[PDB]
Amino acid sequence: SEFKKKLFWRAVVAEFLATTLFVFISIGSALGFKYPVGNNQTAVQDNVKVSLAFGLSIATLAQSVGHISGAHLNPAVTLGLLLSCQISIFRALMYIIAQCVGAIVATAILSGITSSLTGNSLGRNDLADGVNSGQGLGIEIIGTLQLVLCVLATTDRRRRDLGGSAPLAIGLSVALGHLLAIDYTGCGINPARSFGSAVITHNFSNHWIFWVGPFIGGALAVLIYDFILAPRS
Amino acid sequence: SEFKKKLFWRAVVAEFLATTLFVFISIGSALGFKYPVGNNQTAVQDNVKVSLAFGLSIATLAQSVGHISGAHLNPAVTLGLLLSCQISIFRALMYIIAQCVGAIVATAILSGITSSLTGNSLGRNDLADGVNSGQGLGIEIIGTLQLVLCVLATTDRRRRDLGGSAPLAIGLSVALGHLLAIDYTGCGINPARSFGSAVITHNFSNHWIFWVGPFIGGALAVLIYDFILAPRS
Amino acid sequence: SEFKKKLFWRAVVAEFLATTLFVFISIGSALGFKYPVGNNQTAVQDNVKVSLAFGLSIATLAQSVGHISGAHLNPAVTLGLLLSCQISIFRALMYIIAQCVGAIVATAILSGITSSLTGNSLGRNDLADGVNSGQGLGIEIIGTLQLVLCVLATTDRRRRDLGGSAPLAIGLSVALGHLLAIDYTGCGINPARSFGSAVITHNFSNHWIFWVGPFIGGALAVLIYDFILAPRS
Amino acid sequence: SEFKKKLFWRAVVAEFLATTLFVFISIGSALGFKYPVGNNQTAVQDNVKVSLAFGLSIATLAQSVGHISGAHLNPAVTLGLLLSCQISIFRALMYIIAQCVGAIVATAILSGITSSLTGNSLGRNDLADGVNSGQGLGIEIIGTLQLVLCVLATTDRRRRDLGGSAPLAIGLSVALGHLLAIDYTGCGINPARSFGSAVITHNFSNHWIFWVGPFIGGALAVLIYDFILAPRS
Repeated sequence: SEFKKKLFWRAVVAEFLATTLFVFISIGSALGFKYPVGNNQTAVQDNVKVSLAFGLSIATLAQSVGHISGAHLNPAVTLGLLLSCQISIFRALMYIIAQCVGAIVATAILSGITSSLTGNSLGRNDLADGVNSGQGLGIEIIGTLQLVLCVLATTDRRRRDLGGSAPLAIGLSVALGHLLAIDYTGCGINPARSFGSAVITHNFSNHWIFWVGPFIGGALAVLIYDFILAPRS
Repeated sequence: SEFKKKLFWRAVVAEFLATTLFVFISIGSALGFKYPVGNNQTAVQDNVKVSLAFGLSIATLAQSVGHISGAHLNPAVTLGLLLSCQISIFRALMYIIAQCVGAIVATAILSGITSSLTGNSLGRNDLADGVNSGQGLGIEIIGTLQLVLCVLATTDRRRRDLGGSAPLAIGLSVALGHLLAIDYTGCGINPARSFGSAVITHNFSNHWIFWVGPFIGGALAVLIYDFILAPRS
Repeated sequence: SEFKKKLFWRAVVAEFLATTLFVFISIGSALGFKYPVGNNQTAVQDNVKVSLAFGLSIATLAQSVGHISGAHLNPAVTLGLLLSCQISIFRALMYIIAQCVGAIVATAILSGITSSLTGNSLGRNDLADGVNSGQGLGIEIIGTLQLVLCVLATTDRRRRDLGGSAPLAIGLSVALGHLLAIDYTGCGINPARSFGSAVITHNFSNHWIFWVGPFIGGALAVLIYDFILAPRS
Repeated sequence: SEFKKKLFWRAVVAEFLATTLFVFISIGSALGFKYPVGNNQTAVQDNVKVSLAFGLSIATLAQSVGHISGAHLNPAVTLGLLLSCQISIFRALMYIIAQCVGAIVATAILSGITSSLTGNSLGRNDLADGVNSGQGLGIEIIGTLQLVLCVLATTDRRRRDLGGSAPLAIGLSVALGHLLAIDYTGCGINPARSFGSAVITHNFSNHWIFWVGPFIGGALAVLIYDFILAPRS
């Protein structure tokens, strides 16, 4: 085909342009505690605020480019479908890689508008005071797992029983991760979102855990659904 | 049948694997007040945070294994359908019993990642300072009742007027219980969730009320709908 | 008909039983600031908490008894459809009157479980420090108006363009009133909910405004939709 | 046509009457921090409260007059469809202009009921302490962009894959803007809402940015979707 070949590229575009808006609006809104409405006197973050803002941002982009890429926006999600043999071997590489770019470009646009922040966070997920060093995977490896469990089930197509909005579904499962790992890291349930969070801002401390699991956990879900709960005939 | 007999087991599996994710992510996210983002200096919980996180967690698992078990995840729910003669006499026993295991296994995975908590709660619903001792059923016996009222109505099948997401429906009715008994217990609207909350952590103080009602209240709802509001021809 | 005549009563029942659960769970959860989780040292209410809890409670009951009554639960709503000539002249009286009973019975069940409250509110909407005396209608007469605007539009039936959950729609429009008049009264967007709030608890100070508008405002909406925006051919 | 010509006017009416309710209820509920529930001793605003209240208010009005105008309610939205050649060249002028009136009339009704406010805000979006002067467009020009990205995608009609509520979709994308620019301005993602916010209250300081972008950003989205992601055959 000399058309489908070109319909592939438009998806990888609809993957970059979507993730940048996702990162920008979400990670940007996360920096609302240090940024007041009165003076310099610092505030305290709302767990719910950054849960919905990140969650709803997915359900918004999901309804916006689903029909074009599959609105993965997350390399953990991308790995889920790849292991379920849904997507193409190379499509996984084209989405993941261009997805990381979106997080770099948004951080780059935000870097100009921020500045006023007392510590200059510019989007960062850090193993908080008390949270297990390295073992912070203990949450995430069975944390990000719920989202790829949703994504895989919300797409059965064998299934005649679905209803409502599929994005609002999956996007609410993004507010689940954000409602969970809020006090833990600053919630980094998306490897590309966490990677492009500190690459030009610079701080690669514990970044290897915000990549490896996800990934394994999201792939564990494939076995839970595609091999245990809803395996193909 | 030598297939349906095996399709029963997969449901009891889809009941365990679902409840553990439910308990883990929810009960784990509940321990966000004592766990800060700055130092050791304690914070104050958000009622809304743990309402959605518990609620949305059901609507997430509900869209994820509904088609397999009926995504009960709650022994109060299980008793509702059993009294409506929907489920099997023994299916109730297989779901309830394996459901309690999920809450034990999640607590077990969480027990390693927690530790830093100043009081070491590890998921607990306690009759708070002011809340009626034993008479704390007064809320719950007409509290958990709303959820089994939703579940029974959202499944009529006689009904041609339903729309939207059935999980988001029922899952929002889980955020109703959590938006109600938040200051009261720490919201224990699910007997299996409350049981497996303290069995290895150890504290069986008032645990008999987080079992008996539910149950009766959820069964009262059967009479409200299946005998008063929408009884069968 | 010697069946439809009996199907009328079941609606008036499905109106009482629904409003009591509505009042109980909602008004009960509203008393979460004075009731702590630590000691006696008082807390500060969350505007969002009581908005969703009241809102979602409607969308829950709405999906639960819609098919039976029309899940009015509000005399402001009841007046909207009556003026649109949807419901019966006497059905309005049977719903409104039995609806007020629900609010009395729930307050009665709550009265036993409360007690610990420092001021003993037991569900009350008071013209707060700063809020216009009597002129507090200024909000509500164009406040409750949005909900009857939703209810009337979400029921066109001439309309082929509707989607999603009709309750979640209307129930979210109940969280709109609650997200608006939260600092104002303690949000009393339902005349029966506000009436049965203080009848045995006793405090009829400004209760005439939590009856007259609603009512007029809800009826103004009929003219906005059924005579201005979507009038019948 | 001597009927369609009259069906145009009813839309411009359904645009004014909708925006006034939108502005009133939303902008009115925004003034909930300065207005307490105890005495004069000031409170601190909830980011989430004003996000949903503004967002849900759109999804409420959207389900209420969609079928009549297209429930634009926002001149940024109006410009999106106009550039996509959806609406009429003059319909854009009739909606935008009458939309600004709604924001003036609501402020006028609110002006009587407010008064008690310590600073007398009456709906205002100000470049907060730290937020970039003039460069505050840096957020908004790629901020309001998400909403017109939703609106354009939620209306493809070429698209067979949509589900759930289209308002709740778009209305949640209004809570995205409000969850983002909350600490920044006081969120002014709608040019007409921000214009009619200070015209009789008087304060036109930085009002030119709460008009120009939006606009350009919303039109950039047209190029993102109608020329890059989902362009017409």
